[PDB]
Amino acid sequence: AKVLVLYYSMYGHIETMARAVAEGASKVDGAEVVVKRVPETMPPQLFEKAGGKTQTAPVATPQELADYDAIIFGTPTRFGNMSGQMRTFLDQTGGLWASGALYGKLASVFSSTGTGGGQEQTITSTWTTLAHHGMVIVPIGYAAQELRGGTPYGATTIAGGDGSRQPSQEELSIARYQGEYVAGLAVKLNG
Amino acid sequence: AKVLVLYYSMYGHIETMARAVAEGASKVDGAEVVVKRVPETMPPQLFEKAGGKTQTAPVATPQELADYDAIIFGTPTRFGNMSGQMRTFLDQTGGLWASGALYGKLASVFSSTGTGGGQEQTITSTWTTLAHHGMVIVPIGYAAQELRGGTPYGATTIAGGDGSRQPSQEELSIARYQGEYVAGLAVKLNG
Amino acid sequence: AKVLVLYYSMYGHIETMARAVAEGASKVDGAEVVVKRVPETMPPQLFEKAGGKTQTAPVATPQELADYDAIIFGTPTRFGNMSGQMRTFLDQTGGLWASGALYGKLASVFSSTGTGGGQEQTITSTWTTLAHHGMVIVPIGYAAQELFDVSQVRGGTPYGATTIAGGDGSRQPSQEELSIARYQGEYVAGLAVKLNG
Amino acid sequence: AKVLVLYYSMYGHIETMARAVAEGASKVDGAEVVVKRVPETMPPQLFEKAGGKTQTAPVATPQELADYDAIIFGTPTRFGNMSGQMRTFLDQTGGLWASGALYGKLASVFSSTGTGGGQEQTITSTWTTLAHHGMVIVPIGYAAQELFDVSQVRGGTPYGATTIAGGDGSRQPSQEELSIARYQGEYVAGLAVKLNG
Ligand SMILES: Cc1cc2nc3c(=O)[nH]c(=O)nc-3n(C[C@H](O)[C@H](O)[C@H](O)COP(=O)(O)O)c2cc1C
Ligand SMILES: Cc1cc2nc3c(=O)[nH]c(=O)nc-3n(C[C@H](O)[C@H](O)[C@H](O)COP(=O)(O)O)c2cc1C
Ligand SMILES: Cc1cc2nc3c(=O)[nH]c(=O)nc-3n(C[C@H](O)[C@H](O)[C@H](O)COP(=O)(O)O)c2cc1C
Ligand SMILES: Cc1cc2nc3c(=O)[nH]c(=O)nc-3n(C[C@H](O)[C@H](O)[C@H](O)COP(=O)(O)O)c2cc1C
Repeated sequence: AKVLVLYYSMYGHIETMARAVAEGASKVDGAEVVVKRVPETMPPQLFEKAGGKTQTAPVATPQELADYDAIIFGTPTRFGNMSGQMRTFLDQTGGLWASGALYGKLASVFSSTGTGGGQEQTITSTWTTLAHHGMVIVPIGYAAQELRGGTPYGATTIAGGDGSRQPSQEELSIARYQGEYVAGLAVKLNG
Repeated sequence: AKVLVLYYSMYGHIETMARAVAEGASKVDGAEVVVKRVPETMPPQLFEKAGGKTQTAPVATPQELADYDAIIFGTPTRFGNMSGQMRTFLDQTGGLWASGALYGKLASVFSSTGTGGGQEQTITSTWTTLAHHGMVIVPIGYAAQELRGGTPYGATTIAGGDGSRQPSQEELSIARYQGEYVAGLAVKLNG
Repeated sequence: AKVLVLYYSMYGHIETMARAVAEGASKVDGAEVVVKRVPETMPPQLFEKAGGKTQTAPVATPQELADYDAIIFGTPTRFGNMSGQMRTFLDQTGGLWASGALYGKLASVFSSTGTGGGQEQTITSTWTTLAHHGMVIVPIGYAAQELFDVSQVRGGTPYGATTIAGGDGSRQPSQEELSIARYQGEYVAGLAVKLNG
Repeated sequence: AKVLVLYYSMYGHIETMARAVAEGASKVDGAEVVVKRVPETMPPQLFEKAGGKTQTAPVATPQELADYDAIIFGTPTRFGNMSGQMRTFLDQTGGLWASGALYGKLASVFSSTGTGGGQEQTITSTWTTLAHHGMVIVPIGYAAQELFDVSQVRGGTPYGATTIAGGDGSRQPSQEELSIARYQGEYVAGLAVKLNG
């Protein structure tokens, strides 16, 4: 019943993706969905230098993850890993891990890429962390709406080597599906 | 409600593990559990030459996987992958994949190792295949009963470089937990 | 100096990719390259029924992998893993493992998919087995533009060369795809010479 | 010839491991080794409150990684990933990536855990980023017994050297663990010389 869409975005691609995930999740009667971001780690100075898109979403604390029934994580792909910002935030969940707060909760991952390559590694290396927390891992498989560079691991979008490309209509429907699919799963379990 | 413990074992370590998984799963009111093995791929001649332990369990077909609500896969670790026997069997599930038979079903993995190393890679590379089938992936986290070389990814046992070592009492309780944990999850969903 | 291109192919895509790899490798003077295949596992009646492709390259034995300075492994992606044929074959390298026969030799991997998903996992999950053998792992990263024999080749495949078969299987490797394969072969054969030489 | 041991450590385990690696590397004549650390990310008031360990090695910049023939990366396992400190640092190598600055250089990885789970994933998920940089990846496999400077060292860590901190963090690297670390350094410094030389 409570679903968190937790994301990191520097140039907006994941932020756009996270809105679509939230929309899908919101289609499920039962699901109370909220979107939050992980803190930006770079000082506003270095962020604006690199051309970053200022993020508006409320900043989540590591501790509040425990309140949710499902968490849908969004990260850009950073050389086949989650972002340093998402990795920093997850590194502050050691107290929750020790308590077993996240144990058995639903987890699912979405990503974005630029030139190309690494999106599958980003998603599956994120799963690893969720597994240490004892979270149930939800891939999208081949549903979805309905597939280019898609993966069964989770919704993705291509930004281009430029970062100019915006998520396509089909990438958004996949992202919506993902939110809706895990939300229904969370309601089935929570309900 | 229907739970399959599907395993490959050459020298018995996984077979022993699979019995423990099945026992745990059988503790859940709701769960109809059955143990089956994947076919041995090597001709009986090469099997007996290598010192193999003849497996008794009924041989599963690739097609019957669809009948189950949760599938718990057991494989030895073979240089950080599932065994060639398990990989061969899973390669015959292309018709099910195309049909989406396994989609959204529960999947969970247990393993064994010898000298040491690779068990985490075995489990997480198996997850990959389950994700392509659209299966919900269930790691054990840090429950379990209650941990040596344990992993949150799934139950494991150490056989030694000799292969003489038998699963410990604690490795069996972890394996039982895993069966019981996913079985309760399958009943929660199926019920 | 001795470079083995070792592959598995059901429908011929990896085969074509393997030939590309070997052609690239042959560009390196003092690199002696051979292309071999792992045994088909399914009975030939079932394989031909499946429309499987019959192939010319010699069937490799596990023991002979000891004989090479570099091995470039080719496998179709099978649900984000190597094929069962390749996995069965590598499951027979236990004796090589015990003796350290493959230790410190160069390894590199290329693959093929129907529709793209899982290629990255196939390659990295193959690297794992190579690391158990203590092989040195050669990713292709995003190489210098001008090292590719076909101009405007795009990045997006850092783990190794890949190709798209189509959901159909009817698609064959593009010159862009085969150029990256050729590059991979030339790059690792160059390294094997620099090392062995 | 130039070998960088680049590490992150909160409580000193990777630091000790890094020194072991560098000691092993120094055995290779013509290998010039430096040990540096990635910047700590948490404010020093919070870091000291946490009982974090203050360290002597110089803080590395992303740009200077271009300057080395081999980089041996050290990170504690953090839920089966590298640390956020290491991930933040590598997230700043985008310019090096664009220029191909790290292309074809040797890379290798070592780690540390509290209770063992996830060490394998930390290393292989670090290899991914190195492959994006087109670095050649050096696993340690299960090396020849007699190459280790401490006798009855056991296999079971093919991806790279690891150590156990205890659930407590109070455990320090055993001589058995540090021997494998030393070996890793000596092995990759040997390769870097053979390549660079
Ligand atoms: C250091 C860093 C690493 C990157 N690694 C990759 C990569 O591995 N593959 C890729 O296609 N794009 C890569 N990119 C591009 C980002 O994935 C792309 O800009 C991102 O998906 C944009 O998402 P965002 O708008 O939400 O920030 C990288 C960018 C940076 C800054
Ligand atoms: C080819 C092959 C590969 C192996 N790879 C590993 C390995 O990566 N790590 C390990 O600890 N043991 C390895 N071993 C040992 C097996 O994992 C061990 O014997 C197995 O867990 C026994 O399970 P079983 O009795 O169910 O066959 C390997 C054995 C073979 C035959
Ligand atoms: C059981 C099996 C699993 C497969 N899994 C995938 C998949 O993970 N992703 C994908 O794009 N294609 C998948 N395919 C398509 C194959 O990758 C395709 O047949 C292969 O690349 C053809 O190469 P080849 O002609 O050398 O055999 C699968 C095919 C089979 C037989
Ligand atoms: C947020 C975080 C996540 C951790 N995850 C794991 C884990 O995945 N497995 C494990 O055995 N230890 C884990 N630990 C323990 C660390 O691996 C341990 O603190 C580290 O190895 C110490 O090395 P260092 O002194 O160089 O920092 C974690 C610690 C923290 C801070």
